[PDB]
Amino acid sequence: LSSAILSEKPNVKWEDVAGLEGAKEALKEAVILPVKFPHLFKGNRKPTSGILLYGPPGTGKSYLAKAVATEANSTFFSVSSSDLVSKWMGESEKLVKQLFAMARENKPSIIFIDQVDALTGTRGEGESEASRRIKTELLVQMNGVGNDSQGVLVLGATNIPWQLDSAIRRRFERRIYIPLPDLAARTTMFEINVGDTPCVLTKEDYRTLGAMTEGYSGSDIAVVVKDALMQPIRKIQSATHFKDVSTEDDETRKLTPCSPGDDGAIEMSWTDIEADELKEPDLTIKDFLKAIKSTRPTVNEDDLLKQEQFTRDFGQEGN
Ligand SMILES: Nc1ncnc2c1ncn2[C@@H]1O[C@H](COP(=O)(O)OP(=O)(O)OP(O)(O)=S)[C@@H](O)[C@H]1O
Ligand SMILES: [Mg+2]
Repeated sequence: LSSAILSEKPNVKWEDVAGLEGAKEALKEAVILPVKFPHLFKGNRKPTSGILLYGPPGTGKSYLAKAVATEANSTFFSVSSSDLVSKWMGESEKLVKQLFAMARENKPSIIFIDQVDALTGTRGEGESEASRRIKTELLVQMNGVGNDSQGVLVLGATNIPWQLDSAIRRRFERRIYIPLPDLAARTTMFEINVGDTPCVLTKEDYRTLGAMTEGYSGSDIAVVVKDALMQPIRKIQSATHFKDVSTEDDETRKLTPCSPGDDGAIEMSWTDIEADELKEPDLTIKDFLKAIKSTRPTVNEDDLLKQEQFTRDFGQEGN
């Protein structure tokens, strides 16, 4: 029981997820509240079996689910609809069945169907017979998740709530919107992503970098920082000259790269430096700007519109 389906006791706390305060809240009421106080839900008030998370690409939907499942001391079982409907097309019902199977045997637990939209785009046989089986098998499995037992909740995710099979949509009672990151979020994300790395920037800087990347998403900023992080490696990769900037207090001499005429520079390469005596240059403001300036926000307003529309026409109620 593996491969196409991922398992784990995930370890992501609400604090690990940047901003999304409103969504985080939503989920506590929808998920943690029933879990922790369970027979608050006697009678006609029953808990939610289906929760969809929609938003534009990169806004934390996957991460937040893990966070949910961790904040609900749960086990996380997750499938990638794309793959499921295109790369595992052979054993899709087998896999869907196995997903729900494994969930129930590991109660309490959460199922994460990513890219729920990838179960539609309908034609005649390829994506409308060879596929519709999967749509059904999932639908059937979920008749069993409002019935059978509830210690198993389905979370679904899309970046395209407007391609979500009508039938499938309705099966997710509660729907929640995961927007692009606010300045606040965007700043903590820059910090989170950089964490330990030796780095010049003060908080105000990050504040500014945040300010400078409005429109960017979670993945976007992640790309940026990843990119930014190779500056030091690249620099270390390509002097020429190194310096011994260790102070009277380092155990060992710390040889950082430097301009070639420059006080104390002696010409070498990284291949000359010993294990203990290398000193990666700190990230610089310029490092980050360079990175940002060669990234473009992945999400454009066209997307956002369709996103807001769905919020309006299906956001809440039914539907
Ligand atoms: N709110 C957040 N807090 C911390 N990291 C985030 C956040 N949002 C996005 N990220 C980062 O961006 C990565 C990709 O985002 P996901 O968590 O996959 O959410 P998503 O909305 O499903 O984005 P995808 O997968 O591109 S559609 C994450 O694994 C994190 O590295
Ligand atoms: Mg995702």
